[PDB]
Amino acid sequence: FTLIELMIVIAIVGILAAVALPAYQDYTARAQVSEAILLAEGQKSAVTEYYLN
Amino acid sequence: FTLIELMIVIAIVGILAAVALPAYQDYTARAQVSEAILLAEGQKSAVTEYYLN
Repeated sequence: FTLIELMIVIAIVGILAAVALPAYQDYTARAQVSEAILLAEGQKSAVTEYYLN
Repeated sequence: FTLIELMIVIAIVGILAAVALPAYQDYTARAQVSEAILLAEGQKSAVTEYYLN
């Protein structure tokens, strides 16, 4: 008879999270890799010097 | 969503080393030659004397 505004809007936020799930999941991974890269670098110094010397 | 400050600054130090690479590599060579020159000299004495005598 009535109450569908609460039911649909709770189910659009539910599906909104499902659509926002893979975006945050590669943005996220892509973020965790960007650090492996920062940890890898800064060690270029040692390696560069060792090679040139 | 976020983490690009760590990713770019690890990648600017990486490219900074690549730009600082040829500068240290001729400054370096130019330094190793400046010695071949010092080792060559100081032997001028012997040679000069031998010639004048």
